[PDB]
Amino acid sequence: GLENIAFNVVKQGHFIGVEGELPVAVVNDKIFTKSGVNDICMFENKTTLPTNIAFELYAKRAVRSHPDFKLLHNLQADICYKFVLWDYERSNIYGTATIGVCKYTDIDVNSALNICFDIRDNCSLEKFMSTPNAIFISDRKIKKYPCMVGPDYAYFNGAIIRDSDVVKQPVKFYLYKKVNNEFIDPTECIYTQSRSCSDFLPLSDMEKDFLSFDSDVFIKKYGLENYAFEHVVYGDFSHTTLGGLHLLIGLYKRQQEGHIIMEEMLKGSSTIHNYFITETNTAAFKAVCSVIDLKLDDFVMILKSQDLGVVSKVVKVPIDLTMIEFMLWCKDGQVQTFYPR
Amino acid sequence: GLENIAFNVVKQGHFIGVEGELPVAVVNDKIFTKSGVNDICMFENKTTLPTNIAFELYAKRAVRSHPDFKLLHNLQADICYKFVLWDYERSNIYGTATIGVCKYTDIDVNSALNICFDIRDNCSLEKFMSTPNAIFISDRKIKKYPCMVGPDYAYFNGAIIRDSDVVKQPVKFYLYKKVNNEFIDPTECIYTQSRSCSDFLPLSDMEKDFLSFDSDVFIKKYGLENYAFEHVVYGDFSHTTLGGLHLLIGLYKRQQEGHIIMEEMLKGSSTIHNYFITETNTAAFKAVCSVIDLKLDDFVMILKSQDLGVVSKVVKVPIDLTMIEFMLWCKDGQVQTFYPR
Amino acid sequence: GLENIAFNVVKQGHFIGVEGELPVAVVNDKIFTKSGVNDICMFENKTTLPTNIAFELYAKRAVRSHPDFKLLHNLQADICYKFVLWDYERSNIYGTATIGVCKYTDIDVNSALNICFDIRDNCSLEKFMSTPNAIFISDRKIKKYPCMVGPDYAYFNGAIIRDSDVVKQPVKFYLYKKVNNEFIDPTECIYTQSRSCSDFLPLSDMEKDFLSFDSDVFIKKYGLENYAFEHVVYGDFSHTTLGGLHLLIGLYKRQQEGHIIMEEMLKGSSTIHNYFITETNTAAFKAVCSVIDLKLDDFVMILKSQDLGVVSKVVKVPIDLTMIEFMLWCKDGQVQTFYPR
Amino acid sequence: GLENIAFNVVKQGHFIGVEGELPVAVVNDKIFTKSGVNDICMFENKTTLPTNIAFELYAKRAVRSHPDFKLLHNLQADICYKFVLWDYERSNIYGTATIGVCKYTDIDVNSALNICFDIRDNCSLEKFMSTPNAIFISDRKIKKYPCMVGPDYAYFNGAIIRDSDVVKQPVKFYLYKKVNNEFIDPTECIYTQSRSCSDFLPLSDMEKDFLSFDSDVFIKKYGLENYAFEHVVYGDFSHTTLGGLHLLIGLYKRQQEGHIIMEEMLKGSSTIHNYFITETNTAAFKAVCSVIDLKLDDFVMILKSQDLGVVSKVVKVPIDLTMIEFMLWCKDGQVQTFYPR
Amino acid sequence: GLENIAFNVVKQGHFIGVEGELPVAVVNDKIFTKSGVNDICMFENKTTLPTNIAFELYAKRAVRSHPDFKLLHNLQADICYKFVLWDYERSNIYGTATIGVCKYTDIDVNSALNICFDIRDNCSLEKFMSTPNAIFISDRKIKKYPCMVGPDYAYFNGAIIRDSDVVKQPVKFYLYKKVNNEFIDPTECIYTQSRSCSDFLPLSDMEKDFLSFDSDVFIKKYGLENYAFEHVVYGDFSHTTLGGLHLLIGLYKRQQEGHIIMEEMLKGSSTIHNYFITETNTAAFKAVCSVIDLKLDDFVMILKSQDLGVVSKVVKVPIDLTMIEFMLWCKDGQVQTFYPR
Amino acid sequence: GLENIAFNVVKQGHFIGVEGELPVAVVNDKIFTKSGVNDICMFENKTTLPTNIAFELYAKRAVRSHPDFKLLHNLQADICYKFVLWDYERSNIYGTATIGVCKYTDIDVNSALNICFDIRDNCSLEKFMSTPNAIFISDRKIKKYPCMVGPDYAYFNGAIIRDSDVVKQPVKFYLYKKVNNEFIDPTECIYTQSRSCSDFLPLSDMEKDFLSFDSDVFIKKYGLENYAFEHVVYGDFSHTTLGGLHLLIGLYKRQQEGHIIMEEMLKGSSTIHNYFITETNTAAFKAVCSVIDLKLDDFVMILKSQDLGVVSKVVKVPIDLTMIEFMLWCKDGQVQTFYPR
Repeated sequence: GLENIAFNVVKQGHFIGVEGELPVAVVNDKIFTKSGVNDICMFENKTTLPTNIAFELYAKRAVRSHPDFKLLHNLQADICYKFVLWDYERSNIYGTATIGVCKYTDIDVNSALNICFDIRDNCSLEKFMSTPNAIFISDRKIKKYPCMVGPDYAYFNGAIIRDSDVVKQPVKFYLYKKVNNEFIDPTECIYTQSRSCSDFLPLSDMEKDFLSFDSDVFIKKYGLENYAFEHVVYGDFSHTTLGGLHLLIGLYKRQQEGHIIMEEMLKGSSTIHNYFITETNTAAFKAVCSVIDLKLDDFVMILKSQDLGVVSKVVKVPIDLTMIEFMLWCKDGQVQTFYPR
Repeated sequence: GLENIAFNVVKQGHFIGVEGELPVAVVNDKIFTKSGVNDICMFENKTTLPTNIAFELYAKRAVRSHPDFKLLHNLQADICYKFVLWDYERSNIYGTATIGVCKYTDIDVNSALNICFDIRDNCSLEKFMSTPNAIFISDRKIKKYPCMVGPDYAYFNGAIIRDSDVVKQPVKFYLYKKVNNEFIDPTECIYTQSRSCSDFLPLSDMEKDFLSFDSDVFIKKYGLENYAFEHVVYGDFSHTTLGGLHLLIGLYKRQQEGHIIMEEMLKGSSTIHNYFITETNTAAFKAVCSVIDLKLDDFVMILKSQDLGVVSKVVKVPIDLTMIEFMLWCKDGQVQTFYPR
Repeated sequence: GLENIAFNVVKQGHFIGVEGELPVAVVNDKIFTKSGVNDICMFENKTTLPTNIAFELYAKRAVRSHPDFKLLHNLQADICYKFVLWDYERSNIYGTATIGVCKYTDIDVNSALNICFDIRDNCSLEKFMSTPNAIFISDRKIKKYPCMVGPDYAYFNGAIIRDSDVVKQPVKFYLYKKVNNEFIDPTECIYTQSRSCSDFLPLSDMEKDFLSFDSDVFIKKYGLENYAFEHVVYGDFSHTTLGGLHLLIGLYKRQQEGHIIMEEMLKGSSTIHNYFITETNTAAFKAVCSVIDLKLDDFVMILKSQDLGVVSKVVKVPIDLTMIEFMLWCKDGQVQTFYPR
Repeated sequence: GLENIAFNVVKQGHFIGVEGELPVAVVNDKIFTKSGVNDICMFENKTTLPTNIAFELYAKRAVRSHPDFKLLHNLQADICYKFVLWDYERSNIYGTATIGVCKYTDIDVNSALNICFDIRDNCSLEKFMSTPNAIFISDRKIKKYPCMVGPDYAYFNGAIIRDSDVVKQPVKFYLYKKVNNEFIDPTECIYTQSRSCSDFLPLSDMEKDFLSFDSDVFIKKYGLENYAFEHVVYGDFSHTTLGGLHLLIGLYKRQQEGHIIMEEMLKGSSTIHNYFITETNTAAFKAVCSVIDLKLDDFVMILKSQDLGVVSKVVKVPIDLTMIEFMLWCKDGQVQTFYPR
Repeated sequence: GLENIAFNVVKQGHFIGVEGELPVAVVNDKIFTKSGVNDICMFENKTTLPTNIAFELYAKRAVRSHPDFKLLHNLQADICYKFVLWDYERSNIYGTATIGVCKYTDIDVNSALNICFDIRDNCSLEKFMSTPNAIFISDRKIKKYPCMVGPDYAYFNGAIIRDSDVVKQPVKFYLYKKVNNEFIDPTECIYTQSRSCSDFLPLSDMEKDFLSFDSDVFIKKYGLENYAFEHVVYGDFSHTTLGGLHLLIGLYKRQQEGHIIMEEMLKGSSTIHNYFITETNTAAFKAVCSVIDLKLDDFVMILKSQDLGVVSKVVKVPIDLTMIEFMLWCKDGQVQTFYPR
Repeated sequence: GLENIAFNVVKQGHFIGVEGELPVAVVNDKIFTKSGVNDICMFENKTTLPTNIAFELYAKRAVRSHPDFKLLHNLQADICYKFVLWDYERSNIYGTATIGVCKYTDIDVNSALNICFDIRDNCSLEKFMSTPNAIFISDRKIKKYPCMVGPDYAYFNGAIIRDSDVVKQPVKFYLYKKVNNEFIDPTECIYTQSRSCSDFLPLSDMEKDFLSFDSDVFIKKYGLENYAFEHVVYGDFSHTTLGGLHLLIGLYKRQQEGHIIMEEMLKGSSTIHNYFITETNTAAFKAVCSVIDLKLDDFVMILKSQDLGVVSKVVKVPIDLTMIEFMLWCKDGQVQTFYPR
């Protein structure tokens, strides 16, 4: 129980099933332990769950790499099988109920929910394979079955981790989803990159050039005259309502100049983020600026696929294992704007 | 540990060291446990201690009779040795630290406080014998050391329990105190009786007559004409400020007539109790009406020991193992008033 | 200051400005004080105010009789001048702001609310006289200004107190109201009686007979054959929805037979009370049973004033210093039902 | 929405879908509403749920009779369909999730739990008919399916309600269970009676005699000489540990003599209740005294069915729709003791 | 209500009167919403107001530019008319009551308070013009009336915004204050600049030189030999008590060197801030270092107006629409020190 | 009391015994004060102590330099005499009880605890000299008595402060510890340096070279070939478990390259810290990486004292006034690894 989980956390960094106790006060949203003559705060509840339970779930993070939470949400994963994923930005669990982790939150392994199974847990593959409605995460292709191949990054202990020769946790995942004992077989999709304004590195020569070039030079170099990059990507700050700015790399490049404030009402990994943004020289502002983190070469691809001869169209692009809708507006053979709905 | 304590409480009624776990939530001031499909509340913290600890001390409460708290307080007992005492009216523990009971609240035995030891704990006698400043409680005379002999009642699981041939927990306690490794010699002493307005039973013929007789018939039967019983005991409710009423039997008799509201600002076993009393016919009230529950015969004895000559006098009485002081005001060879301070 | 207030409450029963300090903890909704070796709870916040403030207003409560809250509410008294009134059922104060009582909740006297002043506070009369929109309460007629004369009862320290030669706080209040520096002229008025199912005493011969007589014997003794007393007063518990029962004496009589459960959603002194009532033999229930506690004679008088000709009618009655409306439904020259709205 | 729910509760007694808003504060465990110049408390959360939600489920409580909770628990009812059941003793709901009642706590109907459906909800029958694992409650036999017929009482708005010609909610429930889309065949069964020490009414001639007769006169009237009624039913309070007392009528009879303190660690409707009991003359106590409230005639029937030959035996009895086990210890052709486990 | 405000915030960035609901838990100081399968924290109360209300007020920020809060405080603005201002540093409202914004906090528009009206709200100008005691904020001069012209900056969504050709919110405000239906006409004042140690840009050539020059060169360049700039502006760190340092630009220049820790006990926009400062090389420290953010050319002006022939004088300067007092000490024709009282 | 402490804090920066009050709300974990028309947050409880008390203790920080908390912990200081030390990282007191500081937490000056006395308090030297079990902190040597000389740094108002010609608080302390009226006389020890990854400056030429050189050059320059510096100090990130990295300067140099995340479960000054570390390129990770902040020349000294001819040894080094144990593993005349247990 509680004292034992506190011991594990202090001694072994997290829950490992070791034995031993520490004294523990549970005080509103906080967990304290008596170390020597001092009471020391081990935990601070940002959950809707009883402070002692949240702390348990935390201590019982799964400490391995996995797909970013947005992907799981888009696959409609409800709950995990015999493990629990900690979202560090939120300081909470993915979901609210659990299976074979914590008695208080455990629910019977049943069963209309989309259960998420991971190959690194003992015989979860066999279990997944017997389960009507489920998701499977695997570091390796499984036979022949239809498979959503993951992107070139993954989530590990709070950080985003990029695929490469030297990585010691798995980054490239193979995802499987069965709906009524039948495997799902979606159309290939593009991926967002889970970068932020604190942690942004470019991924192509286009992105490198974008972050360093004058806007007029960049546009001219890549034949983007007709694609409204100044409104849509670079963003427009001369007006009372702040214009465009729907691609992250543009938001990143902009904030790095020091004159931007943003709030995000609904925080956490997601295919689309919405910001409440103010430019602090012009006072240009927008209450909902919807932004997406596509690789810029990828974003450009999508635009150049558009029929510019049509005034208004709902564009529908497979991303992060769903369909994302953009509005596209055009006039006189040019993009006026392009944004997420 | 927490869930093990929950298991003992549910399965065994209190803590007895049996093995087992139940799932537990700690939610602010409360403790819940999963039982079938429900979350049931098992505890309501009224302590200044962390809910999970207050619950543990509760479960570890000592299930045995003991001298009433006010005696412990008056012998200046600071803490108990290897047990803990639950006060059911307050829903708290006697004191705040503990010894050999709960790791979080245990202080080291060594210090110069008055530690209270009990014969029912193996080896506490001998420990008490090798401790300079301490209190000892026992069901039996120990050799011939100087001994305070307690009253004909004791506290058990929230109730007052009276001495008799049928009682199966001890009620007569032999109480020892040491200071500088030297026993204190008892001052012979009167005892308050720990009754209340809900649980009150007369203890002598005088007390019985008191509860049933017209006031004029009683005063004259017992020769109290010069002792202001009307004011002091019966109470005077004819004035804007409630007169007298300093003896509990008089307060009980009174309020059982249904026309009294009381408010006790500071609750708990005590030789003196202070009430904020109002009478609902006359609107007579007193913010601080000090009240002692003496055997009425004993209260009468004290008054008849006193010089009705002196106008004013602090009278010193040995009661409940301390000295208790009253003011006595007189005029023309009679008592005007008599009250504690 | 906090610890000084604690000192007054403990030593003096309430706040009277005496000097002294006690140690105090503020723990969520509670106040504790060190006393000997224990932490004793002195207060339980049931307010929307910070615990330490709610405790202060409590201690500063005015210890005197006053008109019952529903009268203050019906004269639209927003705040009190240099005193504060404790409601013991709610364990809160009347209103939310204060004047000249506690620095944290004091608003400036100047504003256009109805300030309630009291004769027992030095200089409040004259202040009331130089204030345009206000209410004045006093124990005595003031010269000959237009005056509402209160009922034969009042509130004191949580109790209802009845007028008599023995009462030592005032009960008969003379109540003044000013609007635009102009006195309002009283409408003669009936008064509800502030009784309840725990504390209920008959007030007339009719009320006594009511509580003891078979229903058929009473209806006929007082000529109520055409007034549906069975439905309206006695109550009908033969149907799935509890019929009638709109007068408190009828509800009291009923529930004292032991087969009634009530739930009052919104508690506190009020001319009308709404109950969620269930009868435990018949399972008859009504989610909203509106109830007035009129002297039964007064309720009878009103009915006998009415035209049994009209099928439906909103009847307007001056009560408790406001206008109170009832529906009266009739059929074939008799009352079907009669209730407040 | 919150303020609309507040409006229904205040104006309509509970939630019925009427339109309107009231201002509401959510303060820790409490709900307040502005009414005139005051903040009135409308709710006290005793749940593990967010205060504003607990309040909603409360307001949406189903206002109708139903089988007592312990029956639902014993049929293993996990959740209700399109209604929610309030437990007034606990001030909580039956279970923790909900279906078609509150958006925050609604889970999808699809899953393999036992969903409890009710005839009084339009279309619940047919839904129950197309659901594999479920429980059905109704006021009327449904065709001829296998049917458990409930007892002569039921729960309504906090009370126990008895069958009779005058009852205006149903009391006799016909109860169905399906597992694998297959009805379960009822085992004939005895019922506990859901009485308590505050609300207890005898149900047979034997029960009446029991409550009034000297013990020796009763034992002999009903031929119980070989059945240890003294120990088992009357209770033995002569020893340090309270002997027997396993039947509620015996506990009631006893405690109404005023010399008993009980503490129930785990509260709520249940076929077996466990008490921590103390007798205040003899100080006899038992931390875990298991108690069943059977019709006394039924308890007698069971004992007279048993072999007084065997020294020890687990006896299995169908009660409250489950199997209930007792130990029966015998010696020299008589009962020593008999208790639940 | 609450669910609708949550919807607005998620969908539209803030409250805009749109329609729709989201499920919402209110859990102590936090607001969560159910998004997909996760509970997501939308709000964290740093207010004294009920968590649901604070969140309402927030969602109902006025999202436009306005004068910094210090100016409103100095004008003694009590409350705002039909809008509410969010202080982002504090995470609270300006004030505690509201008008025409939130039912729970709304108070009648009356009325001894200094009500603050803004021209961008419909007919607030007409309202202000009819109101006895009020403040008016306007982006344009209003006729002829005496007018406090604002500084060259303003507060917008958490940031300070400087006046210029390109600004899209109003920065230059014209402020009006009536006290008894009479317009106030103060002496021209100077302004503080609302800069901090995180966000500091200079505003003159003097300030540029100050941030980059050796101290001896700067003083010599501007003839400040006799004005104690080393003590007063640069600050002195060689002594046990930390010397001078009362001008922000000096505090800024100093901290930027990396060896300064500061606490501020009473946070928020203000004409004078007080810091608890420690220099981490010398351990020089001061418990109350009072600092003011005057434009340095402005600060210098003030000093050079002083009669240096006088030992001690209370200097009185109009700033931020009040009078600020400085102590000035001189000896031998030089400033020893200059600081705020 | 509380209002006075609030006044002191606002007016004078901290508690100084001055007189005056401010209004104050105590609201859960927060303290607010009414300043003008706003409620302003003065305090946020991270303690286990009642919010009003924690705030008192804080306001009553001792505002002077002192030895880092790790040293006091290693000397087993229990409590301080007439002062209280604030740990700013934790936002808590050293310890939980107090002496002559705050009535609520004050315990009698007695007495088996190791009481800590400081020379800067009046006659604490005389008191210490009369006390059986105690610690003494002094800015100067006291006669002849055995003395632990402090390191070349100290803790002051939240920062670490280095000894030097210019320091105005004492940095070099002389520490004394008596156990039974007998002075303790330990073997000279080495010291850790209380640096962090936020605040790190080197202290020798070796440390300067370490922070700037290629690893192969540094090792070659200092003849560290046989001491496994690459594993132990620089750390190894090519493996699934993150290798070595037990010296802070190595952790510092590493994190400064931008690819490291760390959690610390048990925060606060300590001789050994444990981190939960992830390298964000390789995903190399360790759940408990134990780190020590020795001066690198000092760490090297210790290694070069080791017999490399032995496979496994518990090395025992006097540090920070205790003994710290390291594991040392060797093979083929080389260190494989060296770490704290």
